[PDB]
Amino acid sequence: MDYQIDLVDPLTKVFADEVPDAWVVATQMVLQGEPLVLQLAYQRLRDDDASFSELTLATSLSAQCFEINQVPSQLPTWPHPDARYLRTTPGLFPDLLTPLTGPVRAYHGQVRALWLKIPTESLTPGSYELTITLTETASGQVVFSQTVPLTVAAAVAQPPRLHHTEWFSVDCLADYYHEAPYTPRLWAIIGNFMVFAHDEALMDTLLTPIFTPPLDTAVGATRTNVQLVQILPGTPYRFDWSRLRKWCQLAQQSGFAYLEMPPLFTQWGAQATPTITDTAGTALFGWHVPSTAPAYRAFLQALLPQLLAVLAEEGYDRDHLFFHLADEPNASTEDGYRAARAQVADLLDGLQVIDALSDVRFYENGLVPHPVVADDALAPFLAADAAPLWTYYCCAQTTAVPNRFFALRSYDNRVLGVLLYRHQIQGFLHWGFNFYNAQLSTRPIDPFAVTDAGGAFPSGDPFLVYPGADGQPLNSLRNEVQRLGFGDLAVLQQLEALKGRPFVERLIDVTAGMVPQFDDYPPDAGWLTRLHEKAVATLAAAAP
Amino acid sequence: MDYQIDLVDPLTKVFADEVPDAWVVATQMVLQGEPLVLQLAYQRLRDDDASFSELTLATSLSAQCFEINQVPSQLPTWPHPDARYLRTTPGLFPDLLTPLTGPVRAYHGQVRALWLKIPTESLTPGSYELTITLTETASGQVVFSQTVPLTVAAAVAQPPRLHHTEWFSVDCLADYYHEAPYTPRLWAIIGNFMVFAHDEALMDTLLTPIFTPPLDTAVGATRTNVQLVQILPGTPYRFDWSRLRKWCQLAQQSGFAYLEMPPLFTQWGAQATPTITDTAGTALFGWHVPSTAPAYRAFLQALLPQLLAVLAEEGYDRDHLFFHLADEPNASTEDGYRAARAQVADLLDGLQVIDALSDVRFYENGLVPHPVVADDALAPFLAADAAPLWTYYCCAQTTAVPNRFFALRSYDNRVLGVLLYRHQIQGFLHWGFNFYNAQLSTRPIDPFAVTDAGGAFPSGDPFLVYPGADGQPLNSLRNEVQRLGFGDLAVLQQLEALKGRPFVERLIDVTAGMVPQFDDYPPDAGWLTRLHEKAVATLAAAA
Amino acid sequence: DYQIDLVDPLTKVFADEVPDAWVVATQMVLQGEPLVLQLAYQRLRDDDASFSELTLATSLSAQCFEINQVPSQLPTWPHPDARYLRTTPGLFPDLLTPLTGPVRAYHGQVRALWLKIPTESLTPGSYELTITLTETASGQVVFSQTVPLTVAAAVAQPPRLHHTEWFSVDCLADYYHEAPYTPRLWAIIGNFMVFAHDEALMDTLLTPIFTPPLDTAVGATRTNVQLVQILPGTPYRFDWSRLRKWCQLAQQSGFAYLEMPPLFTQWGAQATPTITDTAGTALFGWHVPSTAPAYRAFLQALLPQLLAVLAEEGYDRDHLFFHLADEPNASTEDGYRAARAQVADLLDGLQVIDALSDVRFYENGLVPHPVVADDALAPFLAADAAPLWTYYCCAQTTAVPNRFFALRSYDNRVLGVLLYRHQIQGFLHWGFNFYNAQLSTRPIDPFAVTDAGGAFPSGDPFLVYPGADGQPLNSLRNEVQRLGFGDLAVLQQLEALKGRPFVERLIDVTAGMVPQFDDYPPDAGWLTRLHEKAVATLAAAAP
Repeated sequence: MDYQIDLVDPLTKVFADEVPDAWVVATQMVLQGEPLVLQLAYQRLRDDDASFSELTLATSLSAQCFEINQVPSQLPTWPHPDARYLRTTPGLFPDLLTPLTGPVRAYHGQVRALWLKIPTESLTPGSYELTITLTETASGQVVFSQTVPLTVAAAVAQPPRLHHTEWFSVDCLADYYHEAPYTPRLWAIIGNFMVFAHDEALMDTLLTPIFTPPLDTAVGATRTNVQLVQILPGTPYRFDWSRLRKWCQLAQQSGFAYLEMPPLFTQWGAQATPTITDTAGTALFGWHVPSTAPAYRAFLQALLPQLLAVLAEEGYDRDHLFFHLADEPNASTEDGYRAARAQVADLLDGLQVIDALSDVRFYENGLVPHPVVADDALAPFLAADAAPLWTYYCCAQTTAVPNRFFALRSYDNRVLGVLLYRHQIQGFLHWGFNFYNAQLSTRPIDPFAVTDAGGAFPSGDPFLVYPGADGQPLNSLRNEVQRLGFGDLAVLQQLEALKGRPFVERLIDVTAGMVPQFDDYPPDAGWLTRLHEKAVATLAAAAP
Repeated sequence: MDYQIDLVDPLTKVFADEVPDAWVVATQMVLQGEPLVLQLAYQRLRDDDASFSELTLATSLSAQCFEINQVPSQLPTWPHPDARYLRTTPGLFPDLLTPLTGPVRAYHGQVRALWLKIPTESLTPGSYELTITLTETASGQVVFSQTVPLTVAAAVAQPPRLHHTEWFSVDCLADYYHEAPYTPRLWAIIGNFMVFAHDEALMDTLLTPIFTPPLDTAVGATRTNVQLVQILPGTPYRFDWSRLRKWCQLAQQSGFAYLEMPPLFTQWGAQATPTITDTAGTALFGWHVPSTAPAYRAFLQALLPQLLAVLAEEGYDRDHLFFHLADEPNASTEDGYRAARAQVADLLDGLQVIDALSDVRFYENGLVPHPVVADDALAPFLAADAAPLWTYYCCAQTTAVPNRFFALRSYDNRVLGVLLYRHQIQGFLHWGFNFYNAQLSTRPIDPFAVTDAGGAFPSGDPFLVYPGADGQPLNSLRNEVQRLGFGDLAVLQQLEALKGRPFVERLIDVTAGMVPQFDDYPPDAGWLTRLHEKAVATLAAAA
Repeated sequence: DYQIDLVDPLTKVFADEVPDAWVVATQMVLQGEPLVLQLAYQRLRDDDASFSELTLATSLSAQCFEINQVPSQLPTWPHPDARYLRTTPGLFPDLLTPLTGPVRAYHGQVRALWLKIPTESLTPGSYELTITLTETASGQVVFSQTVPLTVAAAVAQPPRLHHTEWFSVDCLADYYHEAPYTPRLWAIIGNFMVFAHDEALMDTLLTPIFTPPLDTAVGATRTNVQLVQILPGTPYRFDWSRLRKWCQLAQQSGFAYLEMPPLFTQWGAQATPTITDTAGTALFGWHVPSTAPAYRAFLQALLPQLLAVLAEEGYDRDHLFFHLADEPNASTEDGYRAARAQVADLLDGLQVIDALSDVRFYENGLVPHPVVADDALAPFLAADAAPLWTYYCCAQTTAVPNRFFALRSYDNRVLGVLLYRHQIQGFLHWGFNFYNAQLSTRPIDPFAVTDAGGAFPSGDPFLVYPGADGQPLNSLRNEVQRLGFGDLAVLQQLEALKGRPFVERLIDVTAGMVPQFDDYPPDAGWLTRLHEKAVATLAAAAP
């Protein structure tokens, strides 16, 4: 009666001021390598003179444990929020994950939660009993004990097949951690952020600042310079490659199979050029030099043969590279995109060139052969059978479709996985791995205090990871939930290897009661848990 | 149509969550020098496709204007909150003030507020007409206009008389801005904070780190070293005053009349000494050297004559200095205070030594002749007619008494001023000007994200000011409200100059309906406004 | 032009203040349970008319009331705690009047409506309730709001609890100018009896067998309301016609229990009730001691005969409550013994109840069935006393539930969950309709004087007001207590489904603590959540 401690659904968001639903315990089954994921909520009902009481966690198998931290939001939603959104007004939302490194503090008058992962690659197949205990460190009384049966199947977890890039901001690390591009300490921090990106965020593709990306910048303004290709004073062009080389050695070592090149013109119109300097610091391109400048055709004609040469030397052939022209064109800016392409189409021969888009006309016009499409605009590109096809979401995908905002359900994030599968999407892109700026980079923000880009974007949009004091990225609930969805993709793919694709499509549709669509998926979240278990049971029932 | 915009009482806290009540415009009267202070709440009612619509602010007279910023709290109260507390669970609280440097953004679905002050120091006496307007930047249409009459008496606002110290942490600036003690950029930042403290927090007294203060430190741990007195290696003690000369020059140029020295012994038990090193970096004193160490007694017999001489050269004589023995002894540590006392008492003859208590018993013993007394513990000291008397408040003053927590009313902050007056308290001390650490300084915290010392202290306790990115302090609502309380104390002091004390005491009591006490003051704030008005009208009429 | 908003049912809307809005959320009710909303309104447009007229419509049948501002000159007793909303003489929202025409929206003042949507006749499902206000000059719509409503298939069961609010016939006599007992007085008594059972949720009625010895100055006489009449002369003959009348209206109005008045005088039990014969000659009263052998002989005659008449009216020994005298302390204890000893043998077999705040006198067996003040329950709960009742009155000013105009509506409704949590079998209040000054020195006008002539906090003495047509008018204090009772009912309905432990567990978890009578959560939202959870669980188990 002194404590209220309970396991909860991993898709619940635990708010400090409401008691959540208990998970009813049932036997679990995981492929060997697949972790078991639980969430545990807790408060101290005893009304004594101390604000909290210390508790000791124990597990009968090795686990990895996080505290879930409440973080502020001043703009949880954009206008006209639909009925999926949990809350709507400025408040606190759960998101940040800090490692558990001592006793847990159970507070009176408010609820808190832990994130628990039980790794399984060391476990010989068979049946287990997982006991979780909390002990009042002051008295040695055991206040919580819960046993969860865990079967580890003979079948090994395969990883998912999908291209995944979450845009990377080197300037945001420079500014936050107070380090000139590119000190040794900055290189160490970038390293840490890259290992997280590959291993924990399940990225195979990485944005590489060949020059400072012409992205999220105010007309006329300037992000901290992060160009990896450096250029000596002088008009016959001579390149210094040392930073690119070091960059690629760290990506390779961090596990990246692909690098993604920044856009060659400016966002939303392709009107100007990226802010490029020489080694003295003298601007050569920028907002004052239009896209159609002859000087910039000449700059690139020189650069592109040599740059591919350097990238191949570092283990990235033309089949392991993605290029961009300009980001997020629509009908208004059709002819800007056209005009800029015309300056450069003949230089990008045989390269894979992609761009993020909503308007199918750009694909039929052939301006954009390889489109990344908004997840509320997919239907016209499915009609036309475009392959390959990628998807993305951002501030603007507010209605009916998947997204990761603080004020939405975790289910709206996780449900991406099955939907990538069901509709044969090959890639997923997102602009905000680590954007710690106000809209249009007018100034830096503190990501622990501001999650809404300075009151411009719904919270949860601009960054997936927080910058730890030690230079190490801190995990988020949004990322751990995105992982569950990627683990859904991967078991469905593994199931398709054993049976039809037809078989898996029938099984998704029957478990949903419908063909799940990106803008129309079931209102209840329980069907995902049931698809995932069925998939896992069919692969186990069939293993040697 | 379209917007919803109203003036609100200065003592209202506007949540992003709720519409507050409108101030009914009355004529204001100010003595000359005294600012008019207003608050303005705002919201866009039109449900378009933009989240917000920019507005422009104009005033008839020069205003300093601030946007009021919502800040997170994970621990709004300690156990068993009384019913004065506004909210009692984790959420956002209005506290941080940022200069308004452009248009204001009126959002749909959420309320926001500005703090406005109209200086009066340059208006010649008379009747003015303060008009406040907001214009929609898109449509050039005016969507808010209110006019507040303002009278400026020929009578001049005199400043409050009272010792006030709010403990300063150099280690917290060093760590937040990532500057080693003591670089040129750290000196400039310290200066910025020192000028806010005097002019904007109304302090006359500054905590001066002769050595790193033995405060809020876990047994056996260490904060960044900020000691102003440097010791050269070797046993006939040679000292380097350079850091301390610089400190005192910035202190004096910022207007501080008094400096406060840190405790000579460790907090609570008084068991050990402060962490002092030499120029090579070698530990001379600390947790591993007891208070009763002959060496430490020797060190202070060398240090105290030489430091007094140097402070006097910086223009702080023995009657402008406060000294500390050990913070916060209680019944069970009483002997440790005695033992430490008896090592150094002979070296402190003719110095003003003070320490902070809740137990009256250390006063009854003569152990602490000059007590700083918790504001929920005053009654036995008032009765034992102790004088001089200072008071303080911290985490541990949760019930029935003045404090500044995010979750208490602004009233509970502002009332402090009349109560100092009424009960003849001579000083006010607070431990948290700018503590940007977790409890016991086990690590630094982000003061914009964490306001409760890592979930140990009710939010609004550990710091008064925030660290701006330019290196300048950012103001708080808590400070602005407490400045109103000092404004109350000032006019009542000025009124007692004209009539006696009995006259003023009598006006307080009749206006309140009762003799107001620290643990028993009227339920509604209105009476503070009426007494402020009464005392101003009377003073103006005498000019 | 207008400013119109749904507000929380627990909000008190003052004329001089805009209250916070209710964010619409899907409402779930059991079938039979009503949806209750409050609606605040004002005109912003500043024309030359003081008000403009509006028409209300609702897509479902609604029962609607205007909330009326009523005066108080004594809002609190001394030393009020911080829960008290206002504490000086003003106007307070309380009286409820049927809405018979259009709403008048005024400039410079806020007003409110109380809205109830019955549900007994909706078949289960999802509904959309639309609420609209339409300016009548201009035929346009100035407010529209849809609130979603699910009516479960699971049926709302009534609360289990004994509840009496003491009834004063003399106050109906005096106010409507009717001598006991005329045809028109009987009809007005019935109107009040019907409200009592059906609208105030009483199962028990105080029956004036003789004029109740309550609220009477020593040596005085309230109007004679005795239903039992006594022919003149010493071999005692009784006339039952007024009793039979009383009992029939009581039974037709739905009362299962009748409550007999105290046998001895208040505060000491020194003397006897003011009893006359039919000539008018006084047989008992202030002039006859309680030890008088005549009073015992009067009751040995009366009691067997009254029990027989009451059983004819359908009220047996298990459906009657008897009183002796209230509040034995160290003073009165000696004469309460004296008096008790004079009659105890006649009362064996009968349920005898009395007010008691000292547990010694329960243990003693001096008072077997105690009605305990809600600020004194701890020692009785410590002794597992059972059955146990509670009351509150002028004297329960601090930390505990009450009804006062100046308290939060929260502090009234919260009683429901606390009665459940602590297994309290019954609730008694003294003031159903006391329209007199203290000690019954004179009648008062209940629309103009709400504090018994400046004696008791306003909201204490009566729950209903007297309508011009001789029908009771409702009050907000009554509507809010009906919420509290609705909470108790769902919690009891849920205990039939799970057990008590499960329901205690949900109470404590939702509250974040074990709620006590003198220590319940700071904020009221936890009640709304608790009520929602209970209802969702009962709906889910229906087949």
